[PDB]
Amino acid sequence: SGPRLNTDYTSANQDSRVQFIVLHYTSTDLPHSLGILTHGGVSAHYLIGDDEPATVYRLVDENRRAWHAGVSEWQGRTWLNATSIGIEIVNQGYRDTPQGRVWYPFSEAQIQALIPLLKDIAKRHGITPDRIIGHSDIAPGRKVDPGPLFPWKRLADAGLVPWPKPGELARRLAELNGQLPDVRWFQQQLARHGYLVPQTGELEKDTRDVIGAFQMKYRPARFDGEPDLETAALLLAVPTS
Amino acid sequence: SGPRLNTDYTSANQDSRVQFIVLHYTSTDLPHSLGILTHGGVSAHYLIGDDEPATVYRLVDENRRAWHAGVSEWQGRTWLNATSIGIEIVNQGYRDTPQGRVWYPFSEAQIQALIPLLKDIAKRHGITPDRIIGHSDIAPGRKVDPGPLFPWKRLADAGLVPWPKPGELARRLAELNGQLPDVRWFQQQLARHGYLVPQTGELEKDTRDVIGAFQMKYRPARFDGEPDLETAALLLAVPTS
Ligand SMILES: CO[C@@H]1O[C@H](CO)[C@@H](O[C@@H]2O[C@H](CO)[C@@H](O[C@@H]3O[C@H](CO)[C@@H](O[C@@H]4O[C@H](CO)[C@@H](O)[C@H](O)[C@H]4NC(C)=O)[C@H](O[C@H](C)C(=O)O)[C@H]3NC(C)=O)[C@H](O)[C@H]2NC(C)=O)[C@H](O[C@H](C)C(=O)O)[C@H]1NC(C)=O
Ligand SMILES: [Zn+2]
Ligand SMILES: [Zn+2]
Repeated sequence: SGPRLNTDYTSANQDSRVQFIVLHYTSTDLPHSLGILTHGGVSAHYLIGDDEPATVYRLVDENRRAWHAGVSEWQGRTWLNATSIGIEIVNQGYRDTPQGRVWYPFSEAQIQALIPLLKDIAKRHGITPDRIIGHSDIAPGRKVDPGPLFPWKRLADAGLVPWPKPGELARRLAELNGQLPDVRWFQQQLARHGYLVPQTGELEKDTRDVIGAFQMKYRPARFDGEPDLETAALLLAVPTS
Repeated sequence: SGPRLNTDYTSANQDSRVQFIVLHYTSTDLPHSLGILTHGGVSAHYLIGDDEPATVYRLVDENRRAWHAGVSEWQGRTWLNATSIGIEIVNQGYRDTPQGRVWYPFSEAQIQALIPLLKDIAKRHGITPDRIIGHSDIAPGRKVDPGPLFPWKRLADAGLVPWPKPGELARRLAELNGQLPDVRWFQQQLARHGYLVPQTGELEKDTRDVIGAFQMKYRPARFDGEPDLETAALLLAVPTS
């Protein structure tokens, strides 16, 4: 097109533009999700339906930019849309009780659809486990999906995401000696894991949101964002894979 | 067990992964540039030769990631490789002589090859003028290409990069009244233009590198990074997108 172009040669120094995979849930049923993701203000490359077997919809090819992430950061990479593949999952989200928050679990059909997909996408694009991540991770104070009911442990089992090895955990809390590290330490470990986090040494929402997000992934029994001893053990036992 | 893909539906809410175009020079001749950019561990999507007419080489599809930018930021977007198209130009960069530093000018053949290319790339990817930028911009003080001899004015004339209108400068100097703004102000205007810059009121190399980079683009007669009145006029007269 236009001036004298030469296409004889091809660089060996070549790569995928896609570095991350961001997991989501839709907060809507399958019919509404299709509309929103095709003609809403938002989009994802894939949409995993509810049925058995769970049907996966390619709505945007992995070559173009889907609008799923918004304002985002992971491992210092900002605005992840352009550098990522978004995967939405039809799931109803959460509800509020007076004693905290409850969530709809994911159908098993959708999980067994999700794993093969992630393996295939990760292989083609050479994406590592530490870059297959949730929306709650890339925007901790703003997002919370796919939530504490996402079976990361299953993805870990398929080798798709980081997870501590047996008794790595138990060894790490043995090292801590019962002494809880200070906020600044937690902030260091979180940034090291890839999270955007304040380095102040203070525990404001911003720092609490981020610790809360990490807890949701690896210790969803509680994720109030309150510095715990177990959380510290995870911050050391969890791989950077 | 497993999924199956449905591609019946396709989202209207998608665009290009490529948001920026980064300009470079090679600091070496055409034969060596071809080797380096195809088998050197640095790459660019395009290479504009020094022949006449200038031959443009596609070495990496605009679909894949070329390794040209490295550690980078523009308008808060970090690590630009994955989100950008790199264009190298055969040009010896600079040389360090007994009579100062000398920069090699660009052949006019390569400029007339460059413009059509940039128009074509910008059209297909919907990239705005403020996102067609030099390497010196995305890493001030670490990088300095394509240098003060790059005719941004010509690109401005083709509508490819931001540039002040005929009466704009002169009107901006008139507003300034001869009173030079403080470092903090310059730092505010630079960050506003997309540069990674300190906000600390200090005039260290870090802040000086960035103002120097801006001077190189819009006022290359001098780019010491020293706050100018003329520079301030540019920081106001120059379009921001
Ligand atoms: C228009 O499209 C839809 O809207 C949004 C996109 O524009 C988007 O909604 C966003 O949804 C998320 C989760 O669904 C929601 O999350 C809340 O944000 C903060 C940060 O997590 C929470 O703060 C927690 O506070 C408590 C108490 O201290 C702690 O226990 C916890 O540690 C804190 N932080 C954590 C966990 O990280 C907040 O809880 C507050 C306190 C509250 O309930 O009052 C979060 N909720 C939960 C359940 O924890 C967020 O507010 C919301 N806002 C945005 C993005 O700005 C929808 O999501 C996607 C795109 C999708 O589902 O497709 C959009 N789409 C749909 C279909 O709804
Ligand atoms: Zn989401
Ligand atoms: Zn360069």
